[PDB]
Amino acid sequence: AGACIDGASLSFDILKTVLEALGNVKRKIAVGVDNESGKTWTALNTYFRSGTSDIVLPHKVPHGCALLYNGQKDRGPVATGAVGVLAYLMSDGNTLAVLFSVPYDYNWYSNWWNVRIYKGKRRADQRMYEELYYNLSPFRGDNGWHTRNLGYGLKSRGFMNSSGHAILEIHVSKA
Repeated sequence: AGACIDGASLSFDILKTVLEALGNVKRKIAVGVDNESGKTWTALNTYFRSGTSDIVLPHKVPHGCALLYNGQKDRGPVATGAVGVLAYLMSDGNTLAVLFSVPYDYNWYSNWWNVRIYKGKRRADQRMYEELYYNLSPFRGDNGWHTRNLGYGLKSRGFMNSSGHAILEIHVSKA
């Protein structure tokens, strides 16, 4: 049920179009992850600290394919954002985890994102969220591209804007 587009076609416009497809809520995010790691990824699970998603992770992501995912704040006057982690098991047996954080209150928080490869199979949970958010140098949603050596012969290059209607674009390629 998850859309896997051609890797080379992933763009900011694709993600903005994904945002429009979701309801008109104050906080939501469109995520695009381009797999050019040379290895196939199999969806593990997702962990949402805040907010939810009306879809599921694309089960299988071959090399050359970009998964499209999305999330949103729960509807209602309550002050909640869209905060979560998605995890993918790679063919080498390691875990590629991605954190996205789209807060409600911009006086108290900023958009943050992070990506990391853990050794072995590790499901996304609150422990991984806390680690990726506070301890593992997340990147701020600042409209900038940032490169992060992931280890294991792979690198990441991603972008995330600074507004509630956020888009997060990540490319995982060989180092």
